[PDB]
Amino acid sequence: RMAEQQLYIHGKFVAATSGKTFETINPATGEVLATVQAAGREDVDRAVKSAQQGQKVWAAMSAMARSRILRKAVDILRERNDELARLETLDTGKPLSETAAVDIVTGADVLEYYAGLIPALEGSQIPLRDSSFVYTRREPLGVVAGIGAWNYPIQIALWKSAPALAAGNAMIFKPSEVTPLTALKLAEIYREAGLPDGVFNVLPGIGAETGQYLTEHPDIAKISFTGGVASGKKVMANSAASSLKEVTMELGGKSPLIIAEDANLDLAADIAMMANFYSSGQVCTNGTRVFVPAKFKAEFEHKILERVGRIRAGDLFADDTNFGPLVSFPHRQNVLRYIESGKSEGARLLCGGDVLKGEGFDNGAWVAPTVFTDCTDDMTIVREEIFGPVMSILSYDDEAEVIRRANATEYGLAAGVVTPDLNRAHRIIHQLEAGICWINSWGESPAEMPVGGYKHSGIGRENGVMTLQSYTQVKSIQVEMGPFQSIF
Amino acid sequence: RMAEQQLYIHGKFVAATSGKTFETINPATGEVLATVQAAGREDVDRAVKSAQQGQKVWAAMSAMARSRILRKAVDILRERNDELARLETLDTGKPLSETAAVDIVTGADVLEYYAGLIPALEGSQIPLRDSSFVYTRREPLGVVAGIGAWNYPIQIALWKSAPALAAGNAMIFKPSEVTPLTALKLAEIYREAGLPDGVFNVLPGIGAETGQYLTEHPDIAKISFTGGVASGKKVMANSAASSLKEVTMELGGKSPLIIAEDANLDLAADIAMMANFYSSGQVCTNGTRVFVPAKFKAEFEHKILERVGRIRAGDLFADDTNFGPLVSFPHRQNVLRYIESGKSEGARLLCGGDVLKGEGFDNGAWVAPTVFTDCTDDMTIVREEIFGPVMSILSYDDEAEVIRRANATEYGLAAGVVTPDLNRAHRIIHQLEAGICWINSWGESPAEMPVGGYKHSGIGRENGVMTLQSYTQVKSIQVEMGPFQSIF
Amino acid sequence: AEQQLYIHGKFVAATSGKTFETINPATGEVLATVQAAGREDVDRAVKSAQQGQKVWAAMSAMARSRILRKAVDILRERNDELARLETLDTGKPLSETAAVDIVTGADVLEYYAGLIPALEGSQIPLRDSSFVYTRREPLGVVAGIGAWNYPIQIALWKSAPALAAGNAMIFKPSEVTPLTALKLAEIYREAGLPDGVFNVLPGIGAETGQYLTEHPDIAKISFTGGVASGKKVMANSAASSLKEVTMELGGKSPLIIAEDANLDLAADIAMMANFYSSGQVCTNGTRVFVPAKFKAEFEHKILERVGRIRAGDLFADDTNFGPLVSFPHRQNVLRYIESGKSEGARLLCGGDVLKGEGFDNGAWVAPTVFTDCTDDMTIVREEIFGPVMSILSYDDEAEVIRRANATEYGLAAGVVTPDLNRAHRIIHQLEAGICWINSWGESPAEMPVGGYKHSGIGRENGVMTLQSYTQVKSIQVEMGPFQSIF
Amino acid sequence: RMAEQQLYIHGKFVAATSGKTFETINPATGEVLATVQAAGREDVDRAVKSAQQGQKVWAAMSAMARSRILRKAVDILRERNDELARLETLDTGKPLSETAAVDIVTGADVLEYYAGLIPALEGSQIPLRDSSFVYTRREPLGVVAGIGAWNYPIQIALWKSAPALAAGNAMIFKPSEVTPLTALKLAEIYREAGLPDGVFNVLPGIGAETGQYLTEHPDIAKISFTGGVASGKKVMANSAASSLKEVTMELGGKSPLIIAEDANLDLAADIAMMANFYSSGQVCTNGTRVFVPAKFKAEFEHKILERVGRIRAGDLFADDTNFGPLVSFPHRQNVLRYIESGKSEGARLLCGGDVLKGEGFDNGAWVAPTVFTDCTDDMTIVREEIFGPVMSILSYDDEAEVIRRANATEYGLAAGVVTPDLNRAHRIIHQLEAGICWINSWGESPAEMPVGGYKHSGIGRENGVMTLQSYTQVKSIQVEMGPFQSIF
Ligand SMILES: NC(=O)c1ccc[n+]([C@@H]2O[C@H](COP(=O)([O-])OP(=O)(O)OC[C@H]3O[C@@H](n4cnc5c(N)ncnc54)[C@H](OP(=O)(O)O)[C@@H]3O)[C@@H](O)[C@H]2O)c1
Ligand SMILES: NC(=O)c1ccc[n+]([C@@H]2O[C@H](COP(=O)([O-])OP(=O)(O)OC[C@H]3O[C@@H](n4cnc5c(N)ncnc54)[C@H](OP(=O)(O)O)[C@@H]3O)[C@@H](O)[C@H]2O)c1
Ligand code: NA
Ligand code: NA
Repeated sequence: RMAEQQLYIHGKFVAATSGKTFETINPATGEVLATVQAAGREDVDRAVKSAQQGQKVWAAMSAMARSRILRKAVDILRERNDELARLETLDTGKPLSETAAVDIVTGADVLEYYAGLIPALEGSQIPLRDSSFVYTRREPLGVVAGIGAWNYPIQIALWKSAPALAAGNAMIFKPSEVTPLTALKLAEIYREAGLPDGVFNVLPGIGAETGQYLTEHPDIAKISFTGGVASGKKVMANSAASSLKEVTMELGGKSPLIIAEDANLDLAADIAMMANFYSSGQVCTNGTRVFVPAKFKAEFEHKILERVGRIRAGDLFADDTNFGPLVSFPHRQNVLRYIESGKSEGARLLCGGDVLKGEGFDNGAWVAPTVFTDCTDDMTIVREEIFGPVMSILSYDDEAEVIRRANATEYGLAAGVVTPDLNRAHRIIHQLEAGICWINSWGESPAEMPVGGYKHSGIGRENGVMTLQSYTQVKSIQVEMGPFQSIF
Repeated sequence: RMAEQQLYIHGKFVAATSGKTFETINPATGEVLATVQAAGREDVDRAVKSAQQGQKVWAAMSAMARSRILRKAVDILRERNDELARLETLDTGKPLSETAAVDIVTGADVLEYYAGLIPALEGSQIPLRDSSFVYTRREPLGVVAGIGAWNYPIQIALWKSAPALAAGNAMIFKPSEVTPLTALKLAEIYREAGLPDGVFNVLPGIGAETGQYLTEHPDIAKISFTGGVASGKKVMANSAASSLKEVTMELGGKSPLIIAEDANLDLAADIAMMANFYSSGQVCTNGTRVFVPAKFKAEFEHKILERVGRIRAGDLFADDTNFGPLVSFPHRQNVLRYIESGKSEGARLLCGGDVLKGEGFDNGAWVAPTVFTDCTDDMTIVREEIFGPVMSILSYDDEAEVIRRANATEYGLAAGVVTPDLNRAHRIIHQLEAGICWINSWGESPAEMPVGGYKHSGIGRENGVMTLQSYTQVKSIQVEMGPFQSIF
Repeated sequence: AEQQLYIHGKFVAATSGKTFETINPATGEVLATVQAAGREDVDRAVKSAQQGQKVWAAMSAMARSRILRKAVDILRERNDELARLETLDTGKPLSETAAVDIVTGADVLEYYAGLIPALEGSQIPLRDSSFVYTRREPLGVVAGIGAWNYPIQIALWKSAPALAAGNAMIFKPSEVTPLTALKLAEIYREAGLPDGVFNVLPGIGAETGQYLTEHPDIAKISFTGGVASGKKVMANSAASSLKEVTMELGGKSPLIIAEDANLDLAADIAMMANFYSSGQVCTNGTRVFVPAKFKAEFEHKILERVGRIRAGDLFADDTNFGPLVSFPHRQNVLRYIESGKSEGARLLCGGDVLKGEGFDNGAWVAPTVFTDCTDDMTIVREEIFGPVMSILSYDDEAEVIRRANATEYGLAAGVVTPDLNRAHRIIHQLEAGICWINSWGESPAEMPVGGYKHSGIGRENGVMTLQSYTQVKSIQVEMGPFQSIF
Repeated sequence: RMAEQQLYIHGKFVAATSGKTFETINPATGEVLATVQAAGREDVDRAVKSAQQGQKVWAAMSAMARSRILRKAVDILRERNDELARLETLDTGKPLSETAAVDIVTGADVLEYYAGLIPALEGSQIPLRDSSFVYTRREPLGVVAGIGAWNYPIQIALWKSAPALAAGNAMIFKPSEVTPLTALKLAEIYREAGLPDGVFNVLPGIGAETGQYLTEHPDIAKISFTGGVASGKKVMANSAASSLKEVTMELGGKSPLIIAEDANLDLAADIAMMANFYSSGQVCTNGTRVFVPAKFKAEFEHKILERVGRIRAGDLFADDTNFGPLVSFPHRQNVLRYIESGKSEGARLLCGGDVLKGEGFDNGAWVAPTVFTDCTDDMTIVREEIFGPVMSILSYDDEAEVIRRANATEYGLAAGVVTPDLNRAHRIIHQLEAGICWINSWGESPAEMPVGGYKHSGIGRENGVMTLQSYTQVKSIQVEMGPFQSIF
């Protein structure tokens, strides 16, 4: 075990006053990684009062002073990339080959990006007439809250905290109870970089208690949430009933990958693989509906199976391991229920469909890489997000058909097309109802690129210049230099 | 008495299938203006299918073709200004001296503004490397819904529909049951201007039925709401619980007007009057907490009393009338309950405080212009929005005190300061927690100026370039021209 | 009667005592005698512009927007009348002038009218006690100098952003094509533009154009024309009074036909890239690079399409090819055609004046195509500004990029290919400001256009050009106590 | 005396091939600081070919890779601040109290600012119709040239090279022959930070030879020039005659300082001192026309005299020295001719008017702090930039007059007003024809704030986001996905 994990409030670790704890499990072994204290209602109020004090100090600094502090945190994150990745691997089950290459690297990339943009955050000036003009300030919201998910814990903490801090706010962050550990490390790193006390506080806890207290607190101006649709609805509802808050939500999806009639099938299979089996399928943007032309289906299926042969499950710290267990045993039970529904509805199982067995697997939350084919639009595994390593392959005949079927979903997060044809690529992409679209690739999410969902996949965006601005609020100021006229 | 008012769906009036109606009255006389049909659940669904069909036509046109149609609607609104003002006066009770100068004029100003901006709505292009780049599209949300309030019915309809339509969306608009008539005229005007059938549908009805159906419909992408906090919470809950929707809300406030120690008291009194008694106090941005230095309070009160004597209640179509009844008898009752709480909590009644009586008043929802003084921060009339003609005068001593008291509220809509001093004006305004700030004036809301609330006074903004962008959704598109690498 | 100057909302006699003649290039007859603005006329126009600019800038943004939109409405109403005049003055067929010249000029005015209210400064917080805000102020009086190939379009593309940004503009049309600019000045006044905000000074470049470039109270010059005159303008502006200068100077733009291109599509693009306005378009794709394996078939497709060109009565619905703008310009184009023959280019079609009844009296040059061209030929290196296409064989993609870029010009370029990677990959490597994929010639009001290298300075159209007609004033408000070290 | 200084081309010092040298003088002693090689026509061509090669390497890197390299150069500049400040003091005569606090600090501030903005440099995307769209790229110009002035040598070098490099260009920089030394140090620092060889080359030389060779070279795409009007005309002419190049110029001015009738005269005097005698009056933005109300003129003069009496001329490396000699003895001769013209034209000499004398001054190019009063608008010292420590005080009666007289100049660089009144401050500033305006202050030039001249004081701007964009050129790209129609 690790030492008991405490709350992080005002630049130090502190015990919760709730009397409550929870355990985070190592999904490779089933053993308790750490006992973690859960923030109660009083702890949340302490954190808000801490955040209000730190935010004022932070906002009073110059823009470049803030930039330098966030840049110092970047420098530390680069220095400690491997240490943090190992902790993320223990907490999440994702292979070290992923966490050491992606999770901290791309989280720190977004922090570095926003650090450089702070001096460029500007309001406007609007002349009305010789005797009057308007100017605007992009002011901090104040205290904002982030609620993270368990698939990319520190990356999510960085993608929410970076624009929030760069915009002059304090953020209170609640990591998922499944994966609370790296967020506490991030808090220490920020303070070491010189972040003022209270500007980034971390409250581990359960969604139903700590998360609810955050969403209900009257002095929190904005909630940013990553997770599933079901929890998103609770968060949105509670934020409205209790105290009005701006809200950002990234909620996953059922993203379609469209393989065109002129696609190279090796390229198409490589993209489909990376869109389904990275992080053991636990990625919001995964292309879990793979639409393949009927004329290519059989050959595509054989290419996918060949690549499934390249998946290497094993020791998560071994260099050649590229597939992990799922994040938790309850999550695995849910994925197995989806797989069983696929079988009972007649989807054709090409590989996988069961847990992994044997030495080194019996005690971990492993699900084999699973591919179904001959899938149809009404199947449960086609309609619902599984968030495991389960690819659904669907045949199609014509371009208008596949666009309709790709869009006939309540989800809207990502989409992609594989085609060498100029007109086909742009023409199809422009008709797809998704916020993140990839042409002849999958998964790259540059700091510069706004990402978020259409329809039930989200509200608002993350990354890009617009997200820095979305963590400010506009104040419009009219200077009236002429004589004021009253009609009374 | 007008003919029975029908729903407006797909470029024509159509009967509701709900079997339900309501009546709108003239609040100055109690006479029934019209029987109005109320949209049922099936009517809403028909309106959404109409909007989906029209939106596709509208979005496929060129940007300048859309601009020209909205400009033609501006032209018609200018020509019919006085006619529409008369109807608005009948429906709302606001004096014709206001409705003919403000309501349609500023609503049409915003439509005119956005009409010219359609061709400037652009995405971005982000170079990643020689072999890859990103571009973004600002795509229409699709079908959006607007929910109006009764204090500025046609202006609210124009401020919501103008950016929504200019961004390429269709809007379904539900006016308040208290004041449904001008929204129906607006629907006819848009069709006359060449707006494609279905792009602006109008569904009169009750909030508890028609409004809820709109917030719950799965194919509406965004709700924009103007009204009170209680109804906003209901709207937010239903919009999230049913189908995730973007949400904008303007919810009123308790805005402070700060008279500085160096202010001219004639200017201060004129601003305070215009900040409290325009539209009979039924304005979201009204400066209903008037902070006056103790050394000036008695003279300030005398100047307010002089100006209150100039308030001219009477025939709403007479040019010199500058004060009307409240919009409804239920609303006047709420204002009267607040007046009674002010008296019972020890506030000093400076003037007013009762219903108006006599010929021309007995049948209308008239309340005398009312001023309380000797107020303290804990009184109900100081803490809560009244939305009638009730000014609360508070004394203060020093600048730090007045800033703290001005900000000690859950609301955040507007604020203002009266001072000739350069440093004092900008220094105080920058510390106030409000989205709309006026220096040496009150009430002007240019089309260019984003307006909306901090804290519990709202979510999002209206007007300005940013609100056009807020009625689009960003699609990010990565073009990968290099070879894609899979780790499988 | 002589056509007069337009100063302060009325036609007024020049004080120069000087005139020139504009010719109808289809007949050689004098279309009109036009007065030429002298140095005193320029000074009068500047004082008029200074007075009108102050009125115009004091109006609200939306008031300015409405006035420019009224001018758009008048241009739409008078489209056909103005097009007939442009045809008389320029020789371009009415099928062109009535479809493009006023239509696209008015498109740009309409665009900027709607963008005026969006012209905003910025606000920068420095610290609690100080902030900066900026204003985008008008330059004041600006000058535009037009060319003869698109006279009223050029007047509108220059005046629209200048006026929308709150400036007055003094506009000098080319002496070859002065008439439509004078009609535009009347239309602006009719729309409610304040007197002096748009003045028109016909004259010669060597006199009126020089006087404008030298005047001390003109804040900016925007110039369209040739490189030779562009240097003269730049030289005179430097000697006299510091001014911002924007320039669009033509080019030798390459059209790259890829190995996977459909040759009917490529030939159609090549035709529109070379023979619209009788080849008198700055952005024309006059170096057509064709894969060697496609060359013979492409040449046949070009020969078929060139043979179908309908030269004739400029007001006839089916005419799609006109004479050149002037007889001196025709002589210059014929010298280039002769250099192509004498330097060993193979003449595929055309190469001479058109002859016979209906052509003998006009400045006609046949649509002309050379092939077997090489990069050292004069017709390949120098802008001809007539209907002269140069077809060049190439073997490899890297080769054609080198050759496309091996020019001092940089105005436009294009590629014909159905391949996603090829289209973007090639375009990103071309050194040109205006790039077309599987098309040619469309110039949306939203799209900034201008040249790399010797093809220009600055841009026209797009939001950025509205801003380029303002100057930034930065204003710091210091609310804290100022510290002096003395 | 230092070693002979070489050219800096392609990441190393290299001998000039011109066979020519020049000397830079220490203006405090008259001694030769160094012999410096002068770049010839062949040396410029070699530097251009070096720059073309390095620029391609630099532009091919990621935006953030470039950001990190420029940030490393910032880090080195901070560490070497005192070393560089001392060299600048020796070369320019400016007190170390200035060079160690302002010159490198604000030069590095601008580099740090642009380093963070590189990832935010974006093109646009414009939808035309379903079958066609436009996108733009902001491409590097290629090789650009900067020509520096002698009053702020390393700051000018940083203010030009920072946006040029951040936009992806290589820059060839020619420092003034009076002050060539710190630009050579900067070149070494860029290489140490990882700037690719050739991206920043430095060519000392004479304006008439090296500068002209740069302005004439056919493969240089843009010239950025700081200096006087006379040389700016030479640069403009030669740049046009040779090869069309974008040219940016900052050319000094005769900037007005307007003291309002309600101004505190101690504040006004302090502002006037800082606007005239910093860097011994050798500042482009100096407020050398000080407009004072007639009723306050005598008292203002008495306040200026006391403050002039506190000026501490002496050892330039002593902490309490705040006034230095002029940059050169030829420049002093020109300033003394202006002073004599003031005397002969009837201006009243309030103080100074001569060189400083005595031990420690006889060998330096010192001019006493000089104030003229009773000045008139036709006087030479009022109309022409002196670039020495010479203040002209002009009386005025009313606001409309002083605005007219402030604007009655061919120059337009800066301006300021001193007033506590809100309306007066904004009203006056909005009417002044200058690009840089200060209210109740003088001299601060934040990296965020675009700076440059109206009228004869310059073309284009420096600093601010816009200057980064001005070092790119726009490429517009239309994608036509529909069938192209030819009319032939
Ligand atoms: N970029 C383009 O779209 C464009 C347009 C036309 C021509 N060109 C090229 O230019 C070549 C020469 O044609 P051109 O000589 O008729 O055109 P040009 O001289 O470049 O005409 C451009 C404009 O500059 C004016 N101008 C001439 N000398 C001037 C001076 N010293 N100061 C100020 N303004 C001056 C001209 O006045 P006047 O015409 O009254 O003398 C005209 O208004 C053509 O063969 C073609 O290659 C390019
Ligand atoms: N705007 C400012 O901040 C500033 C700065 C300094 C001076 N000035 C003004 O300029 C006046 C004259 O001083 P100055 O003559 O020493 O300054 P200057 O000539 O304007 O110096 C500016 C720069 O231009 C270079 N230069 C000169 N002639 C050139 C040419 N033909 N082509 C290219 N580059 C050329 C100079 O090189 P060399 O020095 O090697 O000859 C120097 O690097 C001063 O009295 C003052 O009013 C203004
Ligand atoms: Na865990
Ligand atoms: Na003519």
